[PDB]
Amino acid sequence: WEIDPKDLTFLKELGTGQFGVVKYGKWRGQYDVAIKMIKEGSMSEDEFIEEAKVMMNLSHEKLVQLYGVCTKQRPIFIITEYMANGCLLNYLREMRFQTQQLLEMCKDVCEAMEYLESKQFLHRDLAARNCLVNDQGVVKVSDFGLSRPVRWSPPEVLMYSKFSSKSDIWAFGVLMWEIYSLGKMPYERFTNSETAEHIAQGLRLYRPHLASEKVYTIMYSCWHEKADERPTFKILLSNILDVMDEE
Amino acid sequence: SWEIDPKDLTFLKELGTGQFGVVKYGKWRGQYDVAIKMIKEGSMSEDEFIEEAKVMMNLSHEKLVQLYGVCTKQRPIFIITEYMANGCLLNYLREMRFQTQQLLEMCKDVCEAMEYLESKQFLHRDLAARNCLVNDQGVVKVSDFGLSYVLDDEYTSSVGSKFPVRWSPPEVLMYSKFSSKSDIWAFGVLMWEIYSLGKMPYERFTNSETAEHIAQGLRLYRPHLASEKVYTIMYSCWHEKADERPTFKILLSNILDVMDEE
Ligand SMILES: [Cl-]
Ligand SMILES: [Cl-]
Repeated sequence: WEIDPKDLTFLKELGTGQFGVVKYGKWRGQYDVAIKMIKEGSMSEDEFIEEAKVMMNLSHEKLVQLYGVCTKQRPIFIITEYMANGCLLNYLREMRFQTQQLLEMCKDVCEAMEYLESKQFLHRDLAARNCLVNDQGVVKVSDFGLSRPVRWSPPEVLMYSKFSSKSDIWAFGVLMWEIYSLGKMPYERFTNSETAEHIAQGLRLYRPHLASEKVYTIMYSCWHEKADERPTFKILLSNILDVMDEE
Repeated sequence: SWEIDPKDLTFLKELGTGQFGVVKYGKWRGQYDVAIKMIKEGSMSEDEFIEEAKVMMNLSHEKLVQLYGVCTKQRPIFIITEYMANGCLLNYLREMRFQTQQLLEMCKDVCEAMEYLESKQFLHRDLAARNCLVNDQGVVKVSDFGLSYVLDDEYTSSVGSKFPVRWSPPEVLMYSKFSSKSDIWAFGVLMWEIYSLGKMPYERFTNSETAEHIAQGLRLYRPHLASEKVYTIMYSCWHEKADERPTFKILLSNILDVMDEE
């Protein structure tokens, strides 16, 4: 779990998107990593390590892997799976896409979230800005456990701060909409405060142009007023794979 | 005047700052070194953003990191700011070497900036060494005021908090009462950061234990590099009662006096 920073080589400052930057390195001369800093005094060294251990046991191909941590200097740093094509949101906006590729992106994320659901691990901030794309165009979920969102939040979260797997389900629906809208911001004609109000009164996202009726049904199933009547990530993955068979 | 065309940006580079930090550098109109920072998307209206950017651009002082402009015509919004070669003050304190006269000079720089902000009734709200930058001449300037809604690549527990408890006075922790006097408190802690050469305040306390400690009347210890007079100044910032804390004008007077007494 602990990392010696002398096992890091080929340290670089890379560009991502137009103005973004990433600290790149090689870990043990095999793994491409991004190096991220932990905010000082934001948690105990105890709390940090236990959370890092939970996160490192979360192993799935469509989760951005945490390879380890370094706590022997200030600030603490983490090293994560390097993702060449960067943020999914930026990726949606730049490029090109066939509708099959969009549904593939939804499947990738749904697999990741199915896994997290199976581990009873809540993401709490699922969104396109929190997904990354590798060189092969595979989408992976990131910014879980350690993180840096009204428009991604269900009523029960906005009103009562009730987080559950079903609040992640809701966010996933909004992420599907982000993907199929090619990276539009949800509820873009509303402010954060207006969004919270209107959502409580039953506002929902429109069907994106590129989404079929079946695709819309799936993302819309995520936005049921009652949390318990929203599907699971397993069900969603089934629904997505069925639509792939048909489309 | 406030709006920027990104085609006026040249010599775009990705620079290192500290061990693992990164900065997006550019030239604006071939006569300004700038850092390019992105704004967190949908954190405010385009109305709210622009009015705040205008307030910030009218804040002109040599020891404030200048905001040169904004670009709102693409997603995300970005801002361009005065480039500061020697980077974050906290990292700067930890690397280097320092004479005690240089440490007090750093405090003066910041106090000048804060005196100016106080004169404009503009609250910083998050004054700390991590929010000060150092230029090529070794001059310290205050940054991350107004727009702190900048995209940050620093991580925390999604259960934990990112609120700066260790820089906050009782009335902020208890009642969220921000004033110039809560900035005064933070300035005291920044002085301690400077004179401790970049230690974290209350290192062996949690945020909750820190709040308890202050409530008992206890304060950050005198760093060995601080004189009695220097400690008196930073300590004056931590009065339990906000109204009995000094102003930035008073602090600047106190600092300049101590400089005279070489
Ligand atoms: Cl590479
Ligand atoms: Cl659309």
